[PDB]
Parts: sequence; C-alpha cells; structure tokens
Amino acid sequence: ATIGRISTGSKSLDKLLGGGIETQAITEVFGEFGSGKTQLAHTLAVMVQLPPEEGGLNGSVMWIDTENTFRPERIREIAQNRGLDPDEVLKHIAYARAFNSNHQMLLVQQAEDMIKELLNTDRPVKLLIVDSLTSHFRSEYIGRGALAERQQKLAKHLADLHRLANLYDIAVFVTNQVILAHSATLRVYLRKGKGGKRIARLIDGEAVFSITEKGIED
Repeated sequence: ATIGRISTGSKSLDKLLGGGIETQAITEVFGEFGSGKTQLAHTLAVMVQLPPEEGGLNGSVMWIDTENTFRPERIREIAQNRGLDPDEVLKHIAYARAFNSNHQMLLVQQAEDMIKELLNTDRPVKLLIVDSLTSHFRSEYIGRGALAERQQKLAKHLADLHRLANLYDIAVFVTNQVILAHSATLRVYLRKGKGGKRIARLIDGEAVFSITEKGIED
C-alpha cells in the first residue's frame, strides 16, 4: 500500500520530512525537556484528521500517554483555530494512560483491536502516538545490567509498533526526552532556538517553526 503523509502544520518541517510524517514508519522526535515534542504530537493529532488535500489522511488517532501530558483543551484549541469542530476532533482521539512499561507494551497490543475495528470505516486509525516512548523504561530498567535488558524490551516494543504501522498503514509518532542504539525509521532532533522558535534536524538542513494557537506553524 502507498505511503501517506501527515502535514505537521509547518511548511518548513514538512519540507525537512519530505512532505510530512509517513505512514508505515515510526518517527521519533527527541530533545530536551521543553523542546516542543508534545506540542508536535498534539498538532499531528489534529492534522491527521484533515482531508488529504489539506495535509491529513481523514484519520483517527490513538494516543498512549506515559507522563499525563495530553491536554484535551489544547486539541480543541488547535482544531478550532484550523477550522475544525473541537469536539469532533477530540472524539476521534482514543486516549490511554500507560501506568508502567509493561502496561505500555500491552496497550500497543491492545491498540490493534481498535485499529481492526476502524480499518474499513471512513476514519481508520492513521496516527498512533506514544509520548513518552522511553520514560517508563528509563525509570524501571536502571543499574548494572539494565542497558542490555532495557534495549531488548524497547526493541520488542518498537517491533510491535513497526508491525502496526506496516500492517495497517499507520504513522507511529513517538517522543523521547534526551550511545544507545535506536530502531525508529526516522529520528528528528528538536531543540529550542531564538525568538521562541523550535529547530528540527534529521539525524542519521534544519526546519524552524513556532508554537502557536494553531499548534505549530512557520
């Protein structure tokens, strides 16, 4: 099946990404606290719901939150300022809080049930967000021997996410607060710049954007 692309809201970032974040891929954004990772996640959760000629995929969203950082009113605000009904946009986000890393892993397997349900409807799941991908793994697997164990568990979790992305034509978008190996298909380093701007660079030019009432934009 052909790849879909979800606009981020920023023409600059979209160009860096070749048009937007891809389905059948895991895109990891990483950066320090406050770099804008969760703002980008909120924006994508609205953009994906737009029709294709506006940069979306007419899609639904599943969101796995590990830090209690999802904000329904931020969704509603971004939606309204982009001409969308805030409550309809929020309705199409299936939200779950992951209590620990083992629950996080089960929630990904659980997500396949809803993905299958919606697959041949007019708003199939097109975006799966895990924010934060790594926070529970970092707190639980620590100390001598933890590097190998944590990386194996993460690799299995990312394998499950790759399978959902590839089997069901979904964009998986994950955040990571930052010598370790990584398994995402594309890694984007995000940082704060001057003038309140955020700067994005692909890892292994740079896009510049602002956080606004529309989510992000140039």
